[PDB]
Amino acid sequence: KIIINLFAPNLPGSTKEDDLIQKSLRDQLVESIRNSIAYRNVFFVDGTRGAGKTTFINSVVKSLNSVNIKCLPTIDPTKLPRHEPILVTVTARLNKMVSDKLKGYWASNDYRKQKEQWQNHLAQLQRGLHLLTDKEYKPEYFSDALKLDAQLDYSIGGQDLSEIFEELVKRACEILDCKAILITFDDIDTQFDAGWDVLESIRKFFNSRKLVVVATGDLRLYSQLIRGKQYENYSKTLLEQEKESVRLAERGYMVEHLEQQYLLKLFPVQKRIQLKTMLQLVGEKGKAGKEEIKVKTEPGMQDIDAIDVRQAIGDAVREGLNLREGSDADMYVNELLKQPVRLLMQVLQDFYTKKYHATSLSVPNLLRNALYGSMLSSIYRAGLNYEQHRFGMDSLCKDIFTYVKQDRDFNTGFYLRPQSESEALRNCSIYLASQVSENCQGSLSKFLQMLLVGCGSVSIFNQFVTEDREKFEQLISEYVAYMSVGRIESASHWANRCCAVVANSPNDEKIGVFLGMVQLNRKSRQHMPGGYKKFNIDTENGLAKAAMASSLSTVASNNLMDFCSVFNLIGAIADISACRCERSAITNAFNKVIAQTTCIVPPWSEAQDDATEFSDAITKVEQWLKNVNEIEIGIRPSALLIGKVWSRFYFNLNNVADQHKTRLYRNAEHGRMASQSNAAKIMRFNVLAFLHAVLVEESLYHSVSDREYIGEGLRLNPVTSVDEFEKKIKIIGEKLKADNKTWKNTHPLFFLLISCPILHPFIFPVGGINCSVKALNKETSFNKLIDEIVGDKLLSDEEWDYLTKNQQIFQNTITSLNSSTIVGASYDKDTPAR
Amino acid sequence: AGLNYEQHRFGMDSLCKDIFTYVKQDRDFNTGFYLRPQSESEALRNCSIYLASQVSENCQGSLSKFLQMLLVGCGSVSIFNQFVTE
Repeated sequence: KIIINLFAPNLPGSTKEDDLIQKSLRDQLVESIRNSIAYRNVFFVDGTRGAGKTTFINSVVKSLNSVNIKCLPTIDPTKLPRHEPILVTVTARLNKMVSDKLKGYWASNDYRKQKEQWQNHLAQLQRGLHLLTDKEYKPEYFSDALKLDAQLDYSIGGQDLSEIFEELVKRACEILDCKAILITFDDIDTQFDAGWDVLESIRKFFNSRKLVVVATGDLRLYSQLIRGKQYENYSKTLLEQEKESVRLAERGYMVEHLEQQYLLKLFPVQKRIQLKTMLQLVGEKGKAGKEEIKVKTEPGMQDIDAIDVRQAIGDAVREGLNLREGSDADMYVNELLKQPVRLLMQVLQDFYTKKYHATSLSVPNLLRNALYGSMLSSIYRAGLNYEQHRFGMDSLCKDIFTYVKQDRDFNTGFYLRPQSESEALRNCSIYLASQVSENCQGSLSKFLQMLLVGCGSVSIFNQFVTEDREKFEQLISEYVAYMSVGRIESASHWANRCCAVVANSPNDEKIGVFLGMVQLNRKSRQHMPGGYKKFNIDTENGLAKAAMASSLSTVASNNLMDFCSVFNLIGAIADISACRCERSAITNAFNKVIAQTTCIVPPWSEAQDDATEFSDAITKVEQWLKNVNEIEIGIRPSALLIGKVWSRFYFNLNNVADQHKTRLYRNAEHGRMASQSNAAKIMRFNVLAFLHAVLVEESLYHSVSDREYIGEGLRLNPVTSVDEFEKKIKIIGEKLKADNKTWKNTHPLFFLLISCPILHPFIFPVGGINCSVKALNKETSFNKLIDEIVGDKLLSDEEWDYLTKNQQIFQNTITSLNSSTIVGASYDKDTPAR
Repeated sequence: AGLNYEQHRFGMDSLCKDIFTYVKQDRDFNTGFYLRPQSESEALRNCSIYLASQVSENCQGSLSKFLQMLLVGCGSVSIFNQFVTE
């Protein structure tokens, strides 16, 4: 039953008993030390850096101070003059204890008889300081020694120091009416050059049974200290005369054997004590804890109802990372509990004080500030953005991109999972998750923009750019320049170079289908039957023109190749949610790609009034903008969810790119079956793939929801049809109706994604609808549920039957895009049907 | 040898990474998962029994944990040699 108050100063020297962590390991050692002396007598307690080692020495020394063993007060070799030997401090500190007893044992016959020995011991030990502290011994001092007496019967000749200190200690103990004395050392992590003096002195003089030693630190540090001190034991010329690789290992193995026996002899294994980390004591998610540790956020709550450590770190990190409860946050706190005492204690302390002071919300804002001050080393080592005010749209995306590059796994880098082996990756991963939970809160622009630039840039880097090891870094160096990651621009502009990276590789047979991309024909092929020709640009309606303008890409090579990509639709809608006013983003964001934004060939290559009708599209968009601006305030997404959201979108577009590659046929004139694939069908399955992917796992991982709204079953991506998606609509919809749950509070994003007027015209194409005896009826049932979700009747009665059943220009559907030829295909094959 | 040493980090992922790195030093992707302390180097021999005890340490009184390290601790070493090294 440990109650931890964070408001306390919690310094190593002032922490009381109730806030102590390790007690069962403490009293176990104290009894053993008493048992050890009751009959090389050096006890070593091992813990991670800054993990209650100082509190442990004070606790054990007080228990012995409070089997009569007198323990010397704590001494820190780093807390000493640089050139001052510790053996000087030990005698000086010990002199204080012995002289204090003589002050008590004063005014008696034995008081003179005890002091006379004491003066003898210090004098004879003083002469050994000239032996050591001298920079070079002088033969004129050979008479300083050799004046040995019959007193104390010096066994070893000359001025040997090992026996003199031992004799002083034994006489000191009997004055101190104790059978033995204890020396308490401290860590040397801060100042480490004095550790070598500590190691040599311990094995030389600290061997008497009457003297017991306890030491702290980290054994990894001692390994480096001794190994370095063993290479210097070699002659200098030998190191730079025998440079052979086999010799470098043989002599290196010599010092490893030398270092191994050094630590084992100095620190025996039995007296070694391995300290307990917090997670070993708090326990696993279900395992019983050895000791019950409880923490407090505010000093006000009772010590019996204080929230548990597992509970305290759960919700705070969850809402600080904006992720649902479950095992997803369990692995996060699994990583966190592996951090040392100081970092975890500080992060809990400052975050909770910020939470209390602010409440008297933005939980990730407090966690971001709390975690920033504790993870400085790896963040500075990770090449991150360091300025406080540069927490921006583009800097964070660039930072995560390179974080993936050091991860080197281009597939799972953007999930921001803090499960990495390397410290730099693990520390940076959790911080990146904290920041994205604050830039994406209550926002749709940052939601979509980061979802595309930070999650797919690396995937296309492997897919198109990546496909001597300096090449692994020259590909890294070139991509951050050409792609212009960290170069802030419009979201559709971010996909403009992505189009060139997509279009740099011509596919087999020059088939005009790419990764969710429309490749129009501008040339005049001779002798075309059917209804395929050049697609006009000044004969359609504004609705279709507006969507096409937001669904157009331009690349200019020796053979210019106009594009009609789908990512621009995501790009165009991204900045609209940001500006949301001034009546210019609704007009200017659409048109830079068409003519103003020209993407140059990559270096690695081998190459009624005209504008009045637009008011109708504006009016419906403005009403939707009014709706979405007041709905987007309850958004708390997660990077791991968003990373999978893009990935789910990522695999979903691959089906139409591959399967529909050979699905084009000569009789695809407003084709009715899924066997054929005209120009409209490819892009129709593009938006469906995008819209189906987001809906699948939005309920599986969410901020407001608690469970899933699909339930149990199989979830896939459309390869030929949305028949599985047609089932997903009905199951969720009935659950949304059988259980009175609203659309916006469980699926806010998808509510505003499906019902946007920008994507609406292309949802019901003239030639992309699968028409059959049963398939067309399914599409009509699909249509009714689409109109139900969006609310407003997008497509009327006549303009749905006139296209599905079997000129007329309709705003909610582009009319000539199905007849728009795709160059390089020519539709030579014929349509099979069963 | 270059293994894991923190008391908290000990687990299934740490052991397989330690075992995989232990195989790398001996360059024995065939009998590496046998964890035989029979290598020419003494220190590499010394680190072999260190992992051998650990493998039999947490496997005592567990069958669910036995399956998980059979898949990774014995399969990661096998497939990497056969389908990446080859």
